[PDB]
Amino acid sequence: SDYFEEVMRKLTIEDVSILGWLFQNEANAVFKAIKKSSIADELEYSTANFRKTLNKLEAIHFIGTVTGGKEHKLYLTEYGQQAVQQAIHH
Amino acid sequence: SDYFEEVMRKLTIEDVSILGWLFQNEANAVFKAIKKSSIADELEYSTANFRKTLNKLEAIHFIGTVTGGKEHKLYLTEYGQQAVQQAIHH
Repeated sequence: SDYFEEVMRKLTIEDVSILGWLFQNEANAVFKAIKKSSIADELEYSTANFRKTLNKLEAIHFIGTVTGGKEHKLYLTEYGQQAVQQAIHH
Repeated sequence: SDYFEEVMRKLTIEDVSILGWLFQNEANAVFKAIKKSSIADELEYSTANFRKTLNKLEAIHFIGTVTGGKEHKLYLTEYGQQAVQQAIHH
């Protein structure tokens, strides 16, 4: 919480954009996960920029990745979800 | 703390190795910072492996980077330092 809000405070705009989107798309559990592409093609970003974001966001354990074949899908974790009800709303 | 220990629990061996080294080298403030190379050349790792580590460790705000010219130097943050007195010792 001290530490969590530290992480909160260091969020880039890329970071929030993604999070808020996943959220608005309700992607908050494995079965509710979404393919990266679907999000990419909604947000005009670069690649190494959009890939650096996902690398961070996952690293700080704010999102979950579902693998297998096809393309990768993404959900908000517990903590990821906090981040959004906090940043976006209050 | 709930969240912090979450991040704690997800630590790789790369992750701890670096941290513990910095710590054993007392690199816990900007002036006490250490060049990457000095650590690299003490730990037989890859590059994209050793680079992925530093990218994470910084992303989760457990280490600090000092820029400028020359090579980059690294210190443990507040949180980074907790991680070590916790993991390594108890």
